[PDB]
Amino acid sequence: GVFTFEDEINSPVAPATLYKALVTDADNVIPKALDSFKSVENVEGNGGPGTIKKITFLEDGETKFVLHKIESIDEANLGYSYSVVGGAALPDTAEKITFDSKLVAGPNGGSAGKLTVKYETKGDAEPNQDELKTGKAKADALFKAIEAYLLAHPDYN
Repeated sequence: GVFTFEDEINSPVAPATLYKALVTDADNVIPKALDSFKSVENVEGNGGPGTIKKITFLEDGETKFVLHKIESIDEANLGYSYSVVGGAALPDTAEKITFDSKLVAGPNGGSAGKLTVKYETKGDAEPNQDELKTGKAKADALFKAIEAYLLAHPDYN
């Protein structure tokens, strides 16, 4: 029915700069991180907590889009909550996926925080452990894109 996985996050980029560019520059990073960024628009919400944003990207010459929702923003603790409700990032065997990532300064000299992935299933149907791994690899694919941008663009604060 519902599965919850916890993962760790590590990045050589400052946690305060990555968090701001992650939620604050999220709409600005998505287009810069996605070389083929087509366009982005908000279907509902003004960008605050619970807002719904729609992003469009070009893949395999096919126009695709993704929908993301926010449950709450916590800049003070550098942490926020978001989940996908539409787009190719929405599996049919899973009702919806929630993502809870936090950001805290660490002694490593970079950014650190805990990541929590929530996988919901229609009901009896449930993805095997391997299938769940591919689901997480999809999200990590986006983080690396944003993280690679910060490392490739040191002028970004």
